[PDB]
Amino acid sequence: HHHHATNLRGVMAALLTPFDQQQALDKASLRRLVQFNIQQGIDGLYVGGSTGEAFVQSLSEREQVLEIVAEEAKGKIKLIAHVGCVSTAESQQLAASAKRYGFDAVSAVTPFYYPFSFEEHCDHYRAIIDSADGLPMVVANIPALSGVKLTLDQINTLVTLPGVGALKQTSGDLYQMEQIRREHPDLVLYNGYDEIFASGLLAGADGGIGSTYNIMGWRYQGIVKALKEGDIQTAQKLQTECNKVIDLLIKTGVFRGLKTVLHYMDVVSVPLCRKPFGPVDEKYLPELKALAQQLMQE
Amino acid sequence: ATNLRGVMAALLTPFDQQQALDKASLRRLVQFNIQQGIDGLYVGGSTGEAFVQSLSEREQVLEIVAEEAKGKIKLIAHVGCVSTAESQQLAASAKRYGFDAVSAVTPFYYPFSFEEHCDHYRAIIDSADGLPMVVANIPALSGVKLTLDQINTLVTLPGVGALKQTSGDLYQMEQIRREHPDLVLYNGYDEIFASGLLAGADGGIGSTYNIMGWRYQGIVKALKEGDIQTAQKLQTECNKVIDLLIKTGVFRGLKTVLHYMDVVSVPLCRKPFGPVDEKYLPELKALAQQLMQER
Amino acid sequence: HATNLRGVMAALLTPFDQQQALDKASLRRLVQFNIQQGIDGLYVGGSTGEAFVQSLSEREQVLEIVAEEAKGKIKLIAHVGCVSTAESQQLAASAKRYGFDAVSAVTPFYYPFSFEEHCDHYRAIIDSADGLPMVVANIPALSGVKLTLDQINTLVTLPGVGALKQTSGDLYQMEQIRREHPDLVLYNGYDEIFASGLLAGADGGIGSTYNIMGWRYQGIVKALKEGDIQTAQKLQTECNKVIDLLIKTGVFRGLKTVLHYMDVVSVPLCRKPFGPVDEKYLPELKALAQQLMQER
Amino acid sequence: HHHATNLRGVMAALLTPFDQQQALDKASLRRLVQFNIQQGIDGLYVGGSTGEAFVQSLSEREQVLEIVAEEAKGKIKLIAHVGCVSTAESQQLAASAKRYGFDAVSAVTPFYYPFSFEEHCDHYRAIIDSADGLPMVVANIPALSGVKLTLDQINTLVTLPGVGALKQTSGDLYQMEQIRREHPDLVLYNGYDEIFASGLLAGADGGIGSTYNIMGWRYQGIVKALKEGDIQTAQKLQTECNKVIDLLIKTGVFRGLKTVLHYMDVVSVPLCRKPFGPVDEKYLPELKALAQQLMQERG
Ligand SMILES: CC(=O)N[C@H](C=O)[C@@H](O)[C@H](O)[C@H](O)CO
Repeated sequence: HHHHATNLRGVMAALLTPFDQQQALDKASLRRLVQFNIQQGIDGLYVGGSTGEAFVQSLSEREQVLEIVAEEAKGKIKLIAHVGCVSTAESQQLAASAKRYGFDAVSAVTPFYYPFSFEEHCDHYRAIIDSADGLPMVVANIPALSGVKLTLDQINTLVTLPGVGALKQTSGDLYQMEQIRREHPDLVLYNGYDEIFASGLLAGADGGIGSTYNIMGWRYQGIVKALKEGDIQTAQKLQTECNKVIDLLIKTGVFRGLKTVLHYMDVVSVPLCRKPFGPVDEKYLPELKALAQQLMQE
Repeated sequence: ATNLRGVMAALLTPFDQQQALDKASLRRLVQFNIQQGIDGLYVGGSTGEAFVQSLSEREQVLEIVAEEAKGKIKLIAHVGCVSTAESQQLAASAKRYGFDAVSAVTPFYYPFSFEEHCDHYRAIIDSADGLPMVVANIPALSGVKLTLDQINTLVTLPGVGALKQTSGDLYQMEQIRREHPDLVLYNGYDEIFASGLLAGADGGIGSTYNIMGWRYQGIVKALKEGDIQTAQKLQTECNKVIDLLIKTGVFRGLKTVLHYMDVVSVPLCRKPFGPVDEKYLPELKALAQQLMQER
Repeated sequence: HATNLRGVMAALLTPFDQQQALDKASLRRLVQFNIQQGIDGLYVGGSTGEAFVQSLSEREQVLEIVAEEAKGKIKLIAHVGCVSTAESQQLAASAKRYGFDAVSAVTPFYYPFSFEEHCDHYRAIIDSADGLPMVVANIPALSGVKLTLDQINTLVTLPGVGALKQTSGDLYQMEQIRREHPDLVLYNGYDEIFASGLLAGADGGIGSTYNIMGWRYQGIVKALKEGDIQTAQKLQTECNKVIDLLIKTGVFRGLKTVLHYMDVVSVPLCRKPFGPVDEKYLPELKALAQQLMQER
Repeated sequence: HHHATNLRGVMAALLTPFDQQQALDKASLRRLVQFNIQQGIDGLYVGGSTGEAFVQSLSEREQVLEIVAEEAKGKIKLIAHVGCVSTAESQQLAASAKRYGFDAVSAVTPFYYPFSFEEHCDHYRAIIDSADGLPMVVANIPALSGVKLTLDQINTLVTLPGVGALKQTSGDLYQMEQIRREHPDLVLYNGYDEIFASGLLAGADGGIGSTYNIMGWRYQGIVKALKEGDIQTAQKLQTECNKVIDLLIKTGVFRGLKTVLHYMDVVSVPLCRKPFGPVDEKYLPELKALAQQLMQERG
């Protein structure tokens, strides 16, 4: 039974990490972006994730973000720390830091690059969980970036590791999504792919964690509500609108396209991702500007 | 191709004990499908085992289904072969037997360029002589890895009137619907039917519809009426069944269920497919019984 | 004692005509052309031979004709493989009637089959060939089937399997297979690695390009046996120079066009849905033919 | 590529040994370095995937670069693998190795996030800048990184200013030959040990590898075999190398090699960093034997 992490369910923005033209942490843009999310009406933030550019950061720089975010939002919203690295030891330290700063849960993407066994994946989550010292874990499953494809049985076994009470399921397999839900009726189950949120909710996901929620996170809230109320037509209406914007972001690069729109909304000073992520192309700037305006009026 | 919209059963081809066509079980299976209230039949598809059948065999199934159901339901003829000329031969015959549409899976095995693929479909469309084309995108089988730009061009070929989308990618499903608002769009994976309609499918084609096409019609109804709980419940019960069938092999597992339901005389597929494993038989009867209660 | 199937064996092309019917006259030529090249034998009606865009009957008339032109002069393997066991079984007995030396089959495709189902498919075709050695044909790029080494080891140990056509690029596996089966007849399937495939432990080859330059591939076998490495590397690199162009052209229609300017194949068409050769490639394929004729 | 000919040869992928608490076992690193020079290795590839880079901080990687300079400068060629995901991090590692006097720097194509090809080019370019004269060895490792380069993409990367070499860890020997035929003077390392001979036949003029840490001499033995034109010997060695690689694949390659390195008492603790677990129990018999076999035939 997963009633232990039931408080973690809902729509949660995957926190982008702001930087300057020196490629340093921009801490005033982080604060600005957190508060911006809080006032959109988000249920929480997922910090230092892929969307967070965690794998172009030092542990120190991840800790500094963790610390600021908690200072800004602890007790206002649910806060989840993505602590995952390839190394178990690196992931434990981050997991220790998140605890110190008063996060509500820790999370880790399956460790990547080297092909570790399933046994070696489970020991890893147990290690972080223990270092989390009371914080429940969100298993992050994002096969398209990690190259770790997990089966149902494997997943099943991970989300019943003691101390686990949630799954970031960034997978387009909406059959697997239903099986997870049918099998784990209590489990907090984060639809992971913004562009399928509605369908994912329908298949048994009870919220999400996504990149695009930083710039229109109320639209996703509307989807949850519209389907709890039997208004499929508005849920569809909202998903379509979300996906015209995801279409744009895909063309421009997702995280830096998001950053750019946050720049025009007066939230982020410098809309750059860390190298080797290049700059957005100037030809999308008119469409990212127009989008910044559409979304502020809404 | 407006009136092609709906829940269409991907018809299984029955075989006798010596692995020839079973004409009797077949006719039984078609009527059994009409009973359940299906909107139409996709004849001689992947589920149909067309790729372990001769052209004349595929034509024999085709003529016989039209005879059982023409007028009563919509009938789509999967005429797809690796060869353009073979494919054309089945298109010409669907025409003759009075079929409503033809369909075709992307030619497989040999890498064919997108240009050649496009040409494949224009030939078959001309040989189908006014019968609208159903494009079948079934990458898990064919290995053809089609994009949106590619799909967009296929579905907007003159003659093309519908897409069978056997893809799990419900972003692309929503994407296709938005570019082509008039397109007949068939969710192809039973096991996401509800989620697929939600993303923009307007009907479906499926193998498991042969044994519970009413549950799919129930998911179209419940969604239509804002009835969210019921659809999810109805999708869930389908997935408990597909769970099993995946353990048993979808095609022969369906066939057995229909064996226990009095429609199919011998529940075998064509070699290289093997028998259903005997440990599973009880649950397939259990499921036969339970589904026979239901309707 | 199937060790007499060892050799360089051209994956025969199946000529069609203007209207896509078989071109039996150009086919008989191509058989006799191949016999001139000093080829050890022919692999008939494989993937190179556009098997799967032909009817069983067309495939049967090709096999017959080859057996008319070549039986007892070279070796002859008949590719009889289909998705259907029963249809593959029609083709093997037919291959047995025409006096072929061997049958072959690619892993049945399109539908996934369990590995148990594959062995039975092989087991059954073997019964229908009635004593002809079976060449199991592993071609992942086209078939989509992904055999493991234990699964390959199991397949070559089935009663009646004499050989393996290993169209993989994985030459760790090529070596592993040799090590498990020192007397296995092991054909290299990718022509663009032939020499390196021999070094890993193939003892011959099967390939589409042997149709136009098989003697180079016999040049390579000799070279290696001579211990001459520069020659073996030059020949391989020369084959890869041609293969580079055949992939720009599309290899099968490329080969038919080289043979068409070698005035051997009457019309250079593969069956639809394949298209003809991009018009703007003709000068190269022309020169390469002139080139290759001057060479032989 | 002329400018880098001196980098041709058989280079061991240096492992990074750790003590019972997973720290840099500094004395063991020093021993392995000398063991490789005492094998007759042409050079050392340091801080790579076999070197367990991505379970280490920049600090620890710099320490290993630092120590290996001490042991190996002026004795054998030294290549530092400086690659990270973040460019700025790789650039730090690249200046370090220039400061320590390495002969060349190397980076595997940045991974996890899917970067466009321009973004890969710029990254080598900016890592090159920091290496300030040191040649760049581009490292193509699809199995691990998940980055699949087309032939033209490889051709563009190996002719970026300052690139002299390519670690081609890919069993596609057609491509190997195309790479050779397209750049006759490029230093082309065969990355997959299980196909060294065939790799060297297709156009590779050397190698970088993990198993070389326990049997380099066989791989050099293969080079000579093929220079002489004795395919019989080339084949025999390649076969023996693959019998061991067969075993290491079963055990875990990097942990396998660290375990044989224990039984030559070259390495103190044979562990890899978590989430690499320990080698299984049933495999310790074969590896001991293997160590003893490898010492006995060494002399
Ligand atoms: C066509 C194919 O998949 N394989 C052929 C037979 O093995 C090869 O010989 C290729 O035709 C040739 O090597 C080009 O890749």
